[PDB]
Amino acid sequence: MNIFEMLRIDEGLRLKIYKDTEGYYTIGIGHLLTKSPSLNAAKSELDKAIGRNTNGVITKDEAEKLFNQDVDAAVRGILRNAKLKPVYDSLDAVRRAAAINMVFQMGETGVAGFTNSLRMLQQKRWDEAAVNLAKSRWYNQTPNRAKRVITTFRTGTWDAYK
Ligand SMILES: CCOc1ccccc1O
Ligand SMILES: CCOc1ccccc1O
Repeated sequence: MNIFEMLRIDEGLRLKIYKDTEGYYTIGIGHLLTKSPSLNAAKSELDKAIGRNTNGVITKDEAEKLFNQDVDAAVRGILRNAKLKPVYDSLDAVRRAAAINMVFQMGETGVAGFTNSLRMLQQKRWDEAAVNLAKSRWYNQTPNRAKRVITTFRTGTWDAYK
């Protein structure tokens, strides 16, 4: 298991435009196109991302290319964030993957709400962190995914991903 396999499980793979759990146009492996309710606006973003007129469909290779970019961007974003970087650097590699997963799903804006969890994670108070993480809109709206990510933070193992 690694961050690519983990996110592939959590995000799935779809080669045509679809709406994610929040109702936003998405393609591939969790590649958010736009929060606009306009399908045309999403098709434009897709074409811009792929570099051709796609008509709302992409190949597996293209999906994977966007995915690699998205993962890279998530990590690079963490490292450029003065609040996230020190916590990220304090973690082992397994727990780092849990961190990347969260940023991938909700963005740096989304994880901004997690100040108290971040502190407990930097303190390595894993069970406390786990309890605090579940007290969230995130957990309530995507409980099964959140439980997997939380177990990963709690244990520093890949047990939740078999
Ligand atoms: C991972 C998303 O997969 C789908 C979404 C909407 C319709 C069919 C899908 O397989
Ligand atoms: C609760 C979110 O956890 C993290 C996110 C980004 C970097 C390090 C983290 O512990």
